Amino acid sequence: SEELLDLFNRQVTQEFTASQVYLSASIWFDQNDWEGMAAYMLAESAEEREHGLGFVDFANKRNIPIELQAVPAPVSCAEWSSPEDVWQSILELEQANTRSLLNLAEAASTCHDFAVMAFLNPFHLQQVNEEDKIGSILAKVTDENRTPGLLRSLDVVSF
Amino acid sequence: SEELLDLFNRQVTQEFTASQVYLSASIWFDQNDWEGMAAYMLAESAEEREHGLGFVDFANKRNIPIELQAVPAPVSCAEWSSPEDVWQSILELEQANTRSLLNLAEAASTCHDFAVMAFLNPFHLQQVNEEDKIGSILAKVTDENRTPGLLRSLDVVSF
Amino acid sequence: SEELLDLFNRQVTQEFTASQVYLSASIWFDQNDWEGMAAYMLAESAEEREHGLGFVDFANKRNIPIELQAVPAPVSCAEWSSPEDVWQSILELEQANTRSLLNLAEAASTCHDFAVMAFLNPFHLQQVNEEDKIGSILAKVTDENRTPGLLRSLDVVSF
Amino acid sequence: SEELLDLFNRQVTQEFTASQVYLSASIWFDQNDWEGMAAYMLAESAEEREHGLGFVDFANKRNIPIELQAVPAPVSCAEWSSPEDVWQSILELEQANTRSLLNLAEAASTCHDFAVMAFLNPFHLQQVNEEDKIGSILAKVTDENRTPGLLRSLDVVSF
Amino acid sequence: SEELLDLFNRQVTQEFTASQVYLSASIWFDQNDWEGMAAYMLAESAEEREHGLGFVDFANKRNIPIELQAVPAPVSCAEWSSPEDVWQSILELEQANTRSLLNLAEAASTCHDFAVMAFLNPFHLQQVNEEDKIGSILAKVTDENRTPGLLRSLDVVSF
Ligand SMILES: [Fe+3]
Ligand SMILES: [Fe+3]
Ligand SMILES: [Fe+3]
Ligand SMILES: [Fe+3]
Ligand SMILES: [Fe+3]
Ligand SMILES: [Fe+3]
Ligand SMILES: [Fe+3]
Ligand SMILES: [Fe+3]
Ligand SMILES: [Fe+3]
Ligand SMILES: [Fe+3]
Ligand SMILES: [Fe+3]
Ligand SMILES: [Fe+3]
Ligand SMILES: [Fe+3]
Ligand SMILES: [Fe+3]
Ligand SMILES: [Fe+3]
Ligand SMILES: [Fe+3]
Ligand SMILES: [Fe+3]
Ligand SMILES: [Fe+3]
Ligand SMILES: [Fe+3]
Ligand SMILES: [Fe+3]
Ligand SMILES: [Fe+3]
Ligand SMILES: [Fe+3]
Repeated sequence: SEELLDLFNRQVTQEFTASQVYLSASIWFDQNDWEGMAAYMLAESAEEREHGLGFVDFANKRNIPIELQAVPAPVSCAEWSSPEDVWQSILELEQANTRSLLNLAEAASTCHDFAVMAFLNPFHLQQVNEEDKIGSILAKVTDENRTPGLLRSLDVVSF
Repeated sequence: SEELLDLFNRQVTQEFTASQVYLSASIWFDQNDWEGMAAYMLAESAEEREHGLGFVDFANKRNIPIELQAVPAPVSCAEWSSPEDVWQSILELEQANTRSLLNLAEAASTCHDFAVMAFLNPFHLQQVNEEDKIGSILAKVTDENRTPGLLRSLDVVSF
Repeated sequence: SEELLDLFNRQVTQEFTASQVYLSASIWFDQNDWEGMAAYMLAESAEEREHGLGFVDFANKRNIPIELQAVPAPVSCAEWSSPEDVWQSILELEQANTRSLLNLAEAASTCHDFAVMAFLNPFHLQQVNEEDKIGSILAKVTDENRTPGLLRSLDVVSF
Repeated sequence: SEELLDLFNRQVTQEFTASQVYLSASIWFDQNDWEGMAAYMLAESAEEREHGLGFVDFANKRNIPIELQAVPAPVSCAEWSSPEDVWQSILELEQANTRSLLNLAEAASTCHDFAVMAFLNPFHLQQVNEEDKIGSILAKVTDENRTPGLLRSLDVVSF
Repeated sequence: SEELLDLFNRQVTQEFTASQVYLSASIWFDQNDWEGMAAYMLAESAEEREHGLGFVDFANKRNIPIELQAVPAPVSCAEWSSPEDVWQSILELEQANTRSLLNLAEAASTCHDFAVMAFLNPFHLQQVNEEDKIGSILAKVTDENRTPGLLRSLDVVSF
């Protein structure tokens, strides 16, 4: 029961952490002249914040007290050296978003908290979509970067 | 006094110079069947000329006497071999436009010429955007040009 | 600091004084059957008052105490004998508007008051446009008045 | 070859030269408060530059190497004293543009270069119309400047 | 002048011949799955035929007797192995179209046939545009085809 309140607060932190990691990915893309991939990461940064705001709102309604935690500095950017590394980190970030949502559902299920589980259902489906989409972009980015300059042409044309 | 009037006049010449350099870039791109990159240089050539006209207009209003210098012949075209060479020269050109605007601003600041400093503000911000845009284009052109033929795709598809 | 607060209040008084001088010019023109010139002077009166109101509003937001001074009777009217005299006083009123703005900016610069400096930039630019516009009307007025009756045609046709 | 290609280049220089002379006329007119005449010179300035770009564009298509030359400092502004002097230099400039075009056409005829002659036709007709329009303006300006101040109403009303 | 009436007739044959060669080119393109290049050759085939009709129409009005000649079997299809060989034959086709226009204009000039020469003028300018466009396409095709598969995206994306 305390576990439920803890996992809920951690979901908020995880959304906001994802939102900062996305922003760090747009900066890296922008600094390295991948403006289409940057615009994509920027849109994801705003979206992750909207998720965390959606959790905060539900918690206020349900009397789950939210104690906002520190949002840590993203640190992967120190090591990114190609768009491929950035997308790989983004895939790992969404895999962790999926794990924390399942931990939260598990706790809500243990507690028979039907309302929290109903709240979570659209996030579960949305995670399935997002992991698939990022997995597919990573596969494209990886295949295209096998020919010098070719990837640059995707950024420009798509995104 | 003298240094500020001089530099204001020189700014006009620098704008027309850059207009002619963009025209010469447009010619090399056309003669070499890069119509996309040519259309872009041609638009920049008109734009630099409009910058110079804006400086002449302000000088007329502020009674800064303008004397039109000769506009020098562009020199870099005899040595351009690939689009990379052209965008590099264009980057350098814009870096000189920037330094030029800084020197004029510095002379305005010493004279406490608040009107001239205010007039220059939007040009300083525009230079930031311009140097970024050209740096970004140069990085693409340099990356795509590592595969024979791939840069033609950039011109055709996206200019 | 004292200087900047005093100068900022003096700037308000200056704009209202200019508003009354323009009103005085409009009266003289009307009484002397120059209704085109009068209507121009009258739009100028309302505009100077709007400048003084913009300074008042900024001062309220920025906690600069405003103490509204008397607005002195315009005094040039008792000696105006031709439209040339009126336009000449108006040009001098605008040159005096410009210097007070520069002095205020100078005090703002010395105090590192970046907000006040930013607030002043569009007035510096507007004064440039105004002095040029009044200098140019005064040139036309002086030149057309060399033939008896001809200036009367300017008022009717183009104001 | 040789002669034709030379003259074709020189035509582009002539257009840009005229463009700078129009611009210097605009400055003179502005500084001396003839805004109506200055707007017209400024329009011609943009128009002469478009002619030169029409020539560059055709040369690119026809494989006529363009080497862009210095655009000479306009010098007639140092001696202009009144609008008649400016319009008189402008007449002379257009008479030189015309002779310049007739020379080029003469070389094309000699070379049997039918394409170049077809390209030149609308320019010959445009020059006939421009010399006529300028002569007419100069006639009006010379006539009106017989009475002090009267020319000042041409600028204000027309233009 | 038998020479003018013969060359005029030959020009009609030449346009219809070009029409067939273009059709032959679209066939090779289509058979080798270059559908966008194919559509462009087809469009040219129709417009060569229209040029031909335009000559026949003028001739009937000017009383130049037209005797329609055999339109020969296109033969370059036997040699073509890649898109480059096709575009190269198309360039030489247009160079020979230009050349026969120039012979025609020459015979017209000799006869002082002012109406014929006036009739040919837009075709001279059109030929300049065509040779340039084809030059440019062939440069792009040759460049892109330096990487296996790359030319296939030009057909898909740009035709
Ligand atoms: Fe998302
Ligand atoms: Fe999304
Ligand atoms: Fe999320
Ligand atoms: Fe997400
Ligand atoms: Fe997404
Ligand atoms: Fe620009
Ligand atoms: Fe510029
Ligand atoms: Fe620029
Ligand atoms: Fe730009
Ligand atoms: Fe005003
Ligand atoms: Fe105003
Ligand atoms: Fe004011
Ligand atoms: Fe004012
Ligand atoms: Fe005004
Ligand atoms: Fe015109
Ligand atoms: Fe011209
Ligand atoms: Fe002209
Ligand atoms: Fe004109
Ligand atoms: Fe065609
Ligand atoms: Fe044809
Ligand atoms: Fe054709
Ligand atoms: Fe075509």
